[PDB]
Amino acid sequence: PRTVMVNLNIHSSDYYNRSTSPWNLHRNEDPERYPSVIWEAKCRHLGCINADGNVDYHMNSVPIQQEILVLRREPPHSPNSFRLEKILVSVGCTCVTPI
Amino acid sequence: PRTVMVNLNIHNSDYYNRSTSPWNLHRNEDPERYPSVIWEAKCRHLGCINADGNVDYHMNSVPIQQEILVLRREPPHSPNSFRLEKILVSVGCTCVTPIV
Ligand SMILES: O=C(N[C@H](C(=O)Nc1ncc(Cn2c(=O)[nH]c3ccccc32)s1)C1CCC(F)(F)CC1)/C(F)=C\C1CC1
Repeated sequence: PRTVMVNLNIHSSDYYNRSTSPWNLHRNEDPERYPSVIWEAKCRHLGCINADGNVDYHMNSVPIQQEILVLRREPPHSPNSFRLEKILVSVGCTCVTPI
Repeated sequence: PRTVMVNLNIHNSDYYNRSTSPWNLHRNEDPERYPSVIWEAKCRHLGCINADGNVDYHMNSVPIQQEILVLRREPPHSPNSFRLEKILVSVGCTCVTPIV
C-alpha cells in the first residue's frame, strides 16, 4: 500500500473529421470508476476514405488502443478512497495497409 | 478541496507500423508529475504513405491530441500529496485531407 492524497479539483475534433479513417465518440460510463465518463473512439468505417471521397476497402480503419490508468473505488462504492487500475481505451483511428 | 486517498499500487507505434500516417514514440520525463514518464507520438512524415510505399504530400499525417489527467506534486516536491491536472498528449497519428 503506497497511499497518497489527491485533490480532485483541477485548477480540433472538426479537423479530425477530415481523416481517411474517421471516428465517432462513444460515451463510456462506470459509477465505480474515476473518471466515471470516458469518451472512446469508434471507427466510422471498415475501409478508409480514398481521394474520391469514397470508402475504399483496400485499406482498413483501425482503432488506436492505449493503456490508461483509472481510479477504482476501494472498498467498492467508497466516495473517497481508490486503487489505481489499468484499462485499454480507443483514442482515435488510423488507416493501415493490410497484410 | 476534493481530497481523496489513492493506493498507487496497481493490481497486475510498432503495432500500427502499417499506418499511412506512422509515428514514433518520444519519452517525456517530469519528476514533479505522476506518471513521471509519458510517451508522446510524433508523426514520422509530413505526408501520408500511399499504396506504393511512397510519401504523398497531398495528404497530411497529423498527431491526434487528447486531454489526459496526471498528478502534480502539491506542495512542490511532495512525495505523498498531489493535485489532479489536465495535459494534452499526442496519442497517435491520423491522415487528413487538407482544407482546400
Ligand atoms: O487520463 C486518464 N487517466 C490518467 C492517466 O491514465 N494518465 C496517464 N498518463 C500517461 C499515461 C500512459 N500514456 C503515455 O505514456 N502516453 C499516452 C497516450 C495516451 C494515453 C495514455 C498514455 S496514462 C490517470 C487518472 C488517475 C490518476 F491521476 F491517479 C493517474 C493518472 C483517463 F482515465 C482518461 C483519459 C482518456 C480520457
